[PDB]
Amino acid sequence: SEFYKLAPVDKKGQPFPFDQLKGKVVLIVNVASKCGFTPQYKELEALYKRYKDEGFTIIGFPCNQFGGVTFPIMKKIDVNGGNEDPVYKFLKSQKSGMLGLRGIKWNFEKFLVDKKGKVYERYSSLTKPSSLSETIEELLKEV
Repeated sequence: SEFYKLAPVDKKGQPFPFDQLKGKVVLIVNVASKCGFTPQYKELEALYKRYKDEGFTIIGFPCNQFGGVTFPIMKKIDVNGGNEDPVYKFLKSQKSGMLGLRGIKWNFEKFLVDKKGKVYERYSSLTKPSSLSETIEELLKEV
């Protein structure tokens, strides 16, 4: 899949190749570059702690376009516009509404990815990470 070809820059400025994500369920979340969103990070961390050893991870992308965790955090990117990161170009090509805006609307929009690397679904910023647990569980059980 094109998903495993992706290699965004990580927080330390080093390549983070998505091929290491093979056989894993992945939650991709754009994260707030500014402070004041503690409840959101707590819920994500809880999801990660709960499921990480089932073959699950969360890749958090800092972004400043909408103005304390242990899962992978990447270098700050644009999720929208002419400088949109290739990861977000790919994600939106797999999951966007048929009409209207394809772009990310606000902080903490979420994409859930297959164990085979196929994007399962895109969720809005308002849907709480905990609400995705059951969907994560059925993807983890994939044959």
